[PDB]
Amino acid sequence: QTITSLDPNCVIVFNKTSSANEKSLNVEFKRLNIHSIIEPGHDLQTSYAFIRIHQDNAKPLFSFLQNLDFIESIIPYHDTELSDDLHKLISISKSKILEAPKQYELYNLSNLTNNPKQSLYFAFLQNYIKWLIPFSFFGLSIRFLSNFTYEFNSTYSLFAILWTLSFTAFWLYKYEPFWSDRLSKYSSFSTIEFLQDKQKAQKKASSVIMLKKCCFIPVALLFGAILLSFQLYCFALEIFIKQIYNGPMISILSFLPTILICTFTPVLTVIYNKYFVEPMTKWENHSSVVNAKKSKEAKNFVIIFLSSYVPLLITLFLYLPMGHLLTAEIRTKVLARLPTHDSDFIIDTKRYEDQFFYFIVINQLIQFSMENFVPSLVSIAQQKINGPNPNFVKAESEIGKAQLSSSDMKIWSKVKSYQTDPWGATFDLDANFKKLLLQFGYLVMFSTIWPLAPFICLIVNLIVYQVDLRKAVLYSKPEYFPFPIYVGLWNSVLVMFSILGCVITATLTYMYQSCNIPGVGAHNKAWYLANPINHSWINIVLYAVFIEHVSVAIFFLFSSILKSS
Amino acid sequence: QTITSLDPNCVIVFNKTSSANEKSLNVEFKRLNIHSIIEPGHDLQTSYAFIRIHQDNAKPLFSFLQNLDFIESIIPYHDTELSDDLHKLISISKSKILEAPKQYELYNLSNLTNNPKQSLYFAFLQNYIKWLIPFSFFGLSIRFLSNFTYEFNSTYSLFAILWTLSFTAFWLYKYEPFWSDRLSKYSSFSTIEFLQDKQKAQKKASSVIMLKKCCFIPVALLFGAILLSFQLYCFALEIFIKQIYNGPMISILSFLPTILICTFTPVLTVIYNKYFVEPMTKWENHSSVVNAKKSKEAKNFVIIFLSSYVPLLITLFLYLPMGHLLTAEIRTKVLARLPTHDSDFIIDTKRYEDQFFYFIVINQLIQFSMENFVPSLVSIAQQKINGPNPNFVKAESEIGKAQLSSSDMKIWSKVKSYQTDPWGATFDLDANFKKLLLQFGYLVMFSTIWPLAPFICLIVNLIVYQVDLRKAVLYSKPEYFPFPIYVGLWNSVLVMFSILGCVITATLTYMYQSCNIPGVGAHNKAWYLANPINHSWINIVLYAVFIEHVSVAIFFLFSSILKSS
Repeated sequence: QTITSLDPNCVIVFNKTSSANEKSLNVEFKRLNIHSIIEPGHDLQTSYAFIRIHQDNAKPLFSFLQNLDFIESIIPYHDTELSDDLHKLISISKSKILEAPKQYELYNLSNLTNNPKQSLYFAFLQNYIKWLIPFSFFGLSIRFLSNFTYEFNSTYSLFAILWTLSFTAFWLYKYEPFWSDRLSKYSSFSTIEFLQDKQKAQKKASSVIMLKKCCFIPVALLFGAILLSFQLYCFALEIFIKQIYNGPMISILSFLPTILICTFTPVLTVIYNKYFVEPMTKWENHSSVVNAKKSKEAKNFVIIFLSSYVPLLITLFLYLPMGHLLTAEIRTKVLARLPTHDSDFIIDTKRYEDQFFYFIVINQLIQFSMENFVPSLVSIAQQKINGPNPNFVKAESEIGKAQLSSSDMKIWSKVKSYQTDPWGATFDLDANFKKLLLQFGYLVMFSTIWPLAPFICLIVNLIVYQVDLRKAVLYSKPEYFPFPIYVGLWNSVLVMFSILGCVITATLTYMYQSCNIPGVGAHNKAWYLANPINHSWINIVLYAVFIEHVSVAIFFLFSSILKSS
Repeated sequence: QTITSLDPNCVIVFNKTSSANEKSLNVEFKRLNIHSIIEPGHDLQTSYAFIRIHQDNAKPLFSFLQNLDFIESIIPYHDTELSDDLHKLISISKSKILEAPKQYELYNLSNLTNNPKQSLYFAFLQNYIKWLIPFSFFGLSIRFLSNFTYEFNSTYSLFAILWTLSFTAFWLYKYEPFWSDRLSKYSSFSTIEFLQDKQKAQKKASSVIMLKKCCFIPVALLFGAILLSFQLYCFALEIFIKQIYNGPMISILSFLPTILICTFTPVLTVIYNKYFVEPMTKWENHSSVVNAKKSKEAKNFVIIFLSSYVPLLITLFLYLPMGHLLTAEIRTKVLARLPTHDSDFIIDTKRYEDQFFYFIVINQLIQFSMENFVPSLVSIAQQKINGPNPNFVKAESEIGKAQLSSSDMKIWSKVKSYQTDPWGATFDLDANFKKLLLQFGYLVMFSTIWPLAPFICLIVNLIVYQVDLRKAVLYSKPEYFPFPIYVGLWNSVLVMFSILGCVITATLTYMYQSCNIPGVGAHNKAWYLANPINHSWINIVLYAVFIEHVSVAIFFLFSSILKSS
């Protein structure tokens, strides 16, 4: 028999190290009625079991596999008809790329793959694009019709606040409940949950778990304080180098704070996870691995939020508002006798523009490249440095021994890519949702600086939707079966981002629409010696609090109206 | 047959105006197998129908009664055994009045009456008393062990904030769900819902209803502004009369602002309800009368909240903090040439003490008398002015014609009291919950002025629990049946009261613990010419906002911990 004729619907990758037990025969005698082909795997000590299970012999086989407890993973392989349907769906998606994705395509994808995670993520992405289209058109109208007075526009800020609140409420109470109900209709067997949640006694005292989660709040506060302190130090060093330094090579030295922060953040994150996040999440004793992963994501988002949004917050709330104070004798009050300018300290009136352009254009491309091209380049470099870098080889020898045909080799290579290739890993809902929410946070907090940010985000999200759909449908390891075999944190992050973005947008429009900085917002030769903002810090803070309360009330009203429907 | 031997389980009071329709005769023919005795009622055109229904002929009889649509009300009368059990329960409650009520008594009461409303209210009252006991003991310890400086104690304020948050979270997520589950277990047929929710087509577009509710927010804001403006005017007039007036009879005139406010508030409420609350609640087109009543209560609580808490808020945030401004030339800047003092304006350093004592002691007794003794005195006075005030006469004619025995007269009088007497009306969950929540608001916002307030509230609540239990079990009109025949707003009010009380307690301790007013809080001959508070208004407002956020976070943590359990 050949693998192509068998047309496997499932692949069992298991270790054959225990040749004394001879796992292969135990695996064969279990499948007394369903035919299978077992071939050596990518590793020396692993083998693939290509099987043709159906609705009938699914539950007993999977119960035996769970009892066997030496199976690495179970892959619900896509049959020929399913692969052809998915390829047709991908080709249809490729056509009309400029047009917004249609939700009937989402229905078809959810019907075919039966994957609640992928369908939920792509539903969020489709809703995001559909809502970004009018936002992009309004941003273009504000940018070009209003001409020079496009920064910190009151009209744009009101539209942005209303759009943020309505989009968040609509997703939370109109579209996400729809998709959760439709995907719980399937609620099909998930192989990743199996062989990871066995002997689920549970009774883990959910109250004690919640109490243990609260015990991490001091640790999160401490590490956030350390990171924020180092970010402030790096910002101060950058300002010192660029403005009040008189060195020969200030152009080269201006990259030093960037290197320092981009080196300190990974090391701090490594220490954070190794010594606090992992041990304390273990101590929480979560019943399920999904809950433990959610807890780790919640703990780790404190660092990601600060690393993402602290620079712009610093620029817009500490640097520009308080830059005239550094002009005074504070500089001379603050040891190596480096050459420093003795003239007045003038703030960079275009610092926020450049920073937001980087964080909304260049950073998006950088993250896209890191998540798409970087793993493949790393794998290619590893193979170039050492041909058989893991020294397992076994591939050409397996081809010679098995005499596999072209289609057999294609299926074997697909399974090997599932097991080893980074792009073949299981679809990660958390990572994609995190990246989308970071882009959303940038857009809803700082887009009043540049009304074209929604348009950039729309184009980026169209391309990202196409690429992610291709990857999840064609390369990602399948997780769900067509037949039964017997968001959470990011919603809270979205709500917090919406409230914070409304607050920050309104406050930034308040301070900077009619400020004294030339060329900032709407329309003295010594403007930099006085307060650039025409409102006292008391007014700014009170206005921020008032806008926070107003936004919370409006979101509550929207949530009530949509929940009633 | 006699009514005593029949031992009625329910009473049907219906109009006999349509003698041509002979409502008595068809009401009789429906009850072909269940024996009944029909006697003329309290009115000339009403009659009582004493029946002995059971679980068998319950649904058909009630469906026929609903189709009849000329029945005034159906009273699930208490039989002799149920009445004796309720009397035994009341007598047991009377014993050990000093001890806190036991929850097994609540279980027995809910088993007997099968009334979810009464059981829910009495569960809230019992939990309130049980939580008030440690609060009262701590308040006594602060009052006596610390001796002086018991006002605005930091220890007492911290305990009060923690107690408020924990009590609210515990009720919302531990005790109320428990009682809601127990009372939905019965979920027995309610006669008040019947003959009021007939032809329930519903499909009333809940979203449109929620939108119409939001349309009242401008009206509530406008009427709250009018009431607050008149309260400020009355407070200013009272301050003018008491302090900066030199009339012969200032003792008499000091009651003028009280009369003005106590006259304006009822008239404003009457106009409010007649022209805005009632028409707009009708326009909301609620499917059920319960929802309409809840909407009316929500609209009317805006006036009640202001009328209850504005005076103390004025005293503690406008009068004492800003009293040194009045003694300036503002008084001479502000037309009848009345005799006014030209000396310095000194704030009443004991105004808040007297006001809180009134609102926590005298006002409680006044409200108790209004809700218990006033209706009976009004009825007695009405009967004294006119013996037959409605010119009944026909009750005596019924007594003479029927020749009812002693027990028959007792049952007939009980039904008449149900229909006419104010204390015989159906148990009003809304009114009792509103009074309890008003007392709770006083206690959790202003008890830092007097740590003995929890003890006063505990004694008042013990007496109120006894009186309310006696009234609801012995005098109130029954609403629920023993057999099946086929909180909401106040939770939000409780949460808002808890958050506001935490904010106000912390802020009051912040301002007044170390103020310059002599004899206020912990320890100059011209102190009244300077700022009594040692913190600027900016600090006070920022501290209030910070405490609000901290309290919201703590309540969210408590709610999560209790919801997990």
